[PDB]
Amino acid sequence: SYSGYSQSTDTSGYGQSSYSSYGQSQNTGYGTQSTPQGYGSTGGYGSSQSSQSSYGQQSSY
Amino acid sequence: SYSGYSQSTDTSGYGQSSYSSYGQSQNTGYGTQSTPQGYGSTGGYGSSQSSQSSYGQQSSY
Amino acid sequence: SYSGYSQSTDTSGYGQSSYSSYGQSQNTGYGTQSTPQGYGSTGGYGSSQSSQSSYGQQSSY
Amino acid sequence: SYSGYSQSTDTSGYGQSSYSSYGQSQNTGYGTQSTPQGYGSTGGYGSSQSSQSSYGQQSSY
Amino acid sequence: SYSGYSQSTDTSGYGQSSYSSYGQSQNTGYGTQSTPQGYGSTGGYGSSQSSQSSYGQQSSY
Amino acid sequence: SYSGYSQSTDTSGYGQSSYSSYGQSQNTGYGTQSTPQGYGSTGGYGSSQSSQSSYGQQSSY
Amino acid sequence: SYSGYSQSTDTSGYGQSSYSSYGQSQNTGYGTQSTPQGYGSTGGYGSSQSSQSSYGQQSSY
Amino acid sequence: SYSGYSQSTDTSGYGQSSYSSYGQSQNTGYGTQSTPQGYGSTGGYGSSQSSQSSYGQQSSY
Amino acid sequence: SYSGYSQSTDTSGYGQSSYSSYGQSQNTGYGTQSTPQGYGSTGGYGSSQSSQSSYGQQSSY
Repeated sequence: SYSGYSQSTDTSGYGQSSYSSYGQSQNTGYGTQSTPQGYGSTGGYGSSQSSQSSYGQQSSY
Repeated sequence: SYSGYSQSTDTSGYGQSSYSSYGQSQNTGYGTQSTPQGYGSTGGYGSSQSSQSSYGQQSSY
Repeated sequence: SYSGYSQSTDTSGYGQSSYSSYGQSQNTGYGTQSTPQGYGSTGGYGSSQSSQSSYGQQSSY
Repeated sequence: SYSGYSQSTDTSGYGQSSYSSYGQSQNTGYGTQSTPQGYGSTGGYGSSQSSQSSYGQQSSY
Repeated sequence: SYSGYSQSTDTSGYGQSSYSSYGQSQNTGYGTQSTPQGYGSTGGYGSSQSSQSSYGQQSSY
Repeated sequence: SYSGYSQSTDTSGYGQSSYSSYGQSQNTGYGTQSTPQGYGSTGGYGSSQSSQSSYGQQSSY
Repeated sequence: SYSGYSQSTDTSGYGQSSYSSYGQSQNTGYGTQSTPQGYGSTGGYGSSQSSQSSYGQQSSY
Repeated sequence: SYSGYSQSTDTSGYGQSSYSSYGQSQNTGYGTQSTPQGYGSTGGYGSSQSSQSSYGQQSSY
Repeated sequence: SYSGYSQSTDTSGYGQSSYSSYGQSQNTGYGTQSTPQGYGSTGGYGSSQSSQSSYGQQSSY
């Protein structure tokens, strides 16, 4: 809570990734994937009191 | 809560990613994926008290 | 909580990965994978009191 | 909690991996794999009191 | 809790691995594997009191 | 808890492995393997009081 | 707990192995193997009081 | 607990092995093997009081 | 507990073995073998009070 530097929180979506490809190459993201549901990536330091759920996630067929 | 630097929170959508491709190359994002539902990426540090849910997410067919 | 440096938390989505490929090469992300559901990647240091669940995750067929 | 450096926590998604491939080569991510469900990668140092579960994860058929 | 350096915790997803391949070579990630469920990779030093379970993980058929 | 250096804990996913291959060579990850379930890789030094289980893990058929 | 150096704990996934192969060679990971279930690789020095179990692990058929 | 150097504990996954192969050669990991279940590789010096079991491990058929 | 140097404990997975092969040669890991179950490789010096068992380990058919 006190003195925070380089604070970066990310559940999905290339949190911290660069130079995926260079020159001739096929750059394709994740593709098929289901991210959280409800409190995806709990950020905002201080207090996180919640409740959620998910049952039926599908990506690409 | 006190002294915050480089504070960046992102659940999905390339949180911190650059130089995905260079020159000849096919740059394709994630493609098929379902992000949170309700409190996606809890930011705004201070307090996060909520409740949600989701059951029936589909991406591309 | 006091004095924080290089603080980076990421459950999925290439937390900290660079130079995946260079020049001629096929850069393909994860592909088929299901990330958390509810409190995916618990960040925001301070307190995390929640409850969730998920039973029915599918990626690519 | 006091004096933190090089603090990086990641359950999946190449936590800390670079130079996966160079020049002619096929760069393919994990492929088929199911990440946590509920409290995937418990970060945000301070306190983590939760409960979750998951029974029915599938990746690629 | 006091004085922390080079603190990096990762359950799966190449925790700390670089130079997987160089030049002509086939770079393939794990492939088929199921990561934790519930409290995957317990990070955020301070206290981790939770409970979870999972019975039905499948990767690639 | 006091004075910590080179602290890196990883259950699976090449904890600390580099230079897997060089030049002409087939770089293939683990392949078929099931990681923990519940409290995979107990990190965050301080206290870890939990309970979990898993019976039905399969990787590649 | 006091004065810690070169502290690295890893149950599976090449804890500390480099230069697996060089030049012409087939680099293949473990292949078929099931890692712990519940408290895989008990890290986070301080206290580890838990209970778990697993009966039904399979890797590759 | 006091003054710790070169502290590295690993149950499986090449704890401390390098230069597995050089030049023309077939580098194959363990292959078929089942790692612990429950408290695989008890690390985090300080105290480890738990209980677990496993009866039904199979690797490759 | 006091003054520890070159402390490395590993039950399986080439604890401390290097230069397995050089140049033309077939580098094959253990192959078929079942590692502990429950408290595999009791590390974390300080105290280890647990109980476990396993009856039904198979590697490769």
